[PDB]
Amino acid sequence: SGWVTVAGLGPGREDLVTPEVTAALAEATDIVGYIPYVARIAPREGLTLHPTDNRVELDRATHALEMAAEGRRVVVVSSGDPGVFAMASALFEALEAHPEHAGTEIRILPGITAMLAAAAAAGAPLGHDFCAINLSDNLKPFEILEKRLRHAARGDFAMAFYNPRSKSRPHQFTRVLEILREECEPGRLILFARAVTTPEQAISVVELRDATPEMADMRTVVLVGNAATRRVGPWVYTP
Amino acid sequence: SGWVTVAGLGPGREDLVTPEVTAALAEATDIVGYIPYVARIAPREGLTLHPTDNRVELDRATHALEMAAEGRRVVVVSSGDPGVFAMASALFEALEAHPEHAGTEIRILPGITAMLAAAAAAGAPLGHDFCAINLSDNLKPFEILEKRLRHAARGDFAMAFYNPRSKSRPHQFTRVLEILREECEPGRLILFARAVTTPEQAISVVELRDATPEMADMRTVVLVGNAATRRVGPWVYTPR
Ligand SMILES: Nc1ncnc2c1ncn2[C@@H]1O[C@H](CSCC[C@H](N)C(=O)O)[C@@H](O)[C@H]1O
Ligand SMILES: Nc1ncnc2c1ncn2[C@@H]1O[C@H](CSCC[C@H](N)C(=O)O)[C@@H](O)[C@H]1O
Repeated sequence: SGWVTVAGLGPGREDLVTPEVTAALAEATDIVGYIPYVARIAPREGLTLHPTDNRVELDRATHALEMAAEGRRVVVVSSGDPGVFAMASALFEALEAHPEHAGTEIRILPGITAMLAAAAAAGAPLGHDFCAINLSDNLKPFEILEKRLRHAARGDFAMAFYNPRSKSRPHQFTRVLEILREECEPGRLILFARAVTTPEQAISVVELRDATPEMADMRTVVLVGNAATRRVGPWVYTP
Repeated sequence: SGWVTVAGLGPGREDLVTPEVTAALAEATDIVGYIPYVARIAPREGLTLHPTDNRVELDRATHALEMAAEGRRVVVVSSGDPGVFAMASALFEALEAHPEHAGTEIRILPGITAMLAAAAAAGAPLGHDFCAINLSDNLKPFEILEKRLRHAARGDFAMAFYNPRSKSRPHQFTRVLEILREECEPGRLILFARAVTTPEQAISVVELRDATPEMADMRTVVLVGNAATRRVGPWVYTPR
């Protein structure tokens, strides 16, 4: 029989793809995924490719499940970790909606997630209790974002922001900063980490009083230290 | 001219070590860490291993820096990712405390963290906003851990617990469940994921109401869902 595997490809560099993930890629008959993820995979004999847009999902996933039934071995690929604001959740949601697909074999395969690759490049800003928050979740009303931000601020968590800029919400990030400037000392360290692990990696470290929305974009993860996070030489860490 | 690399070995299975980390280990003159992690390192002329217990200490990091100054290529190893309640922090602490090693070349190499490896085995429990919390930090007063728990609860963050059963704070995880019952609905899914990616991996999902502390040990990472986090067959996920 066939299967569905949801594999994390890591933040970009090929030497971060686990050998686990590489093996499943060698077994697959089909690769489903967002255009530029699919493009990271060397084309080869017997491997049908199904690129897609970053939206939809659900049928993206139901489709993967329908292909398991015909004996196709399907890898749905994600950047970073598939369980971090990625395709793992859509699959199960698509699974709950279709009881006649329960019983297809499913495997979730972890990856180096963006925040930790960023952390590693900067030093150790996530070395204490930390949280991760999606800033382009359009199914999530803004009142919920604010409740996460404020409770992370007050609980003195280090933060990682995924999808800082939506342009669906043309700013929102502009708003996001305000809340931090309310809830945190102005010295709070802010890391703008863009295209981490790629040839165009650039990391900027800035205090909260000087943080502008323009400093983050589509290819950035924003790390926010807790109260004690500081510098040593070019590094950042949390004592 | 040497360096210090802090390298994550992932949660156990060899096929989860990144090729970048496998390559640093092949370059090391010196490995510092918990020897059972690296017992099968390929032997070769010049390779030396420095056994430590499985704990974060500043003194080994200082020593790592000292060797790098003799020109040694030092890999300091951590399970999982080294920036996650692990040795990368301590290295930067030892560096800040020893300005004489300012300028040392330092590389921090990520790995699969236990939470995301357990999340993977479970399905997608950390699919939404989540936080990571260390429950065996004896360097914090219990006060701060509590402030962290209640705010993660109130922001409706899913959560992961590292080091649930403290050897020297035996009755602490009992407090954490109490706080959780205090701040969350009874049917809040909790997952105990034991020895993830090893042949003795075992995962139990129970409601908070039904959960007891002896469900966790030191081989375990504990995942707490959002309020929405739910069950589909053997799998756990959060809808959007
Ligand atoms: N190589 C990279 N460098 C910096 N940020 C990245 C990145 N890859 C992904 N991101 C962050 O992740 C967002 C996409 S959401 C996908 C996250 C992915 N599943 C993971 O686990 O990492 C981007 O908007 C950006 O904030
Ligand atoms: N294979 C495994 N299975 C389950 N939990 C694990 C694990 N490896 C580490 N852990 C968890 O992590 C704690 C050690 S603290 C070190 C965390 C490590 N740097 C990481 O990034 O994952 C353990 O008490 C346990 O809660």
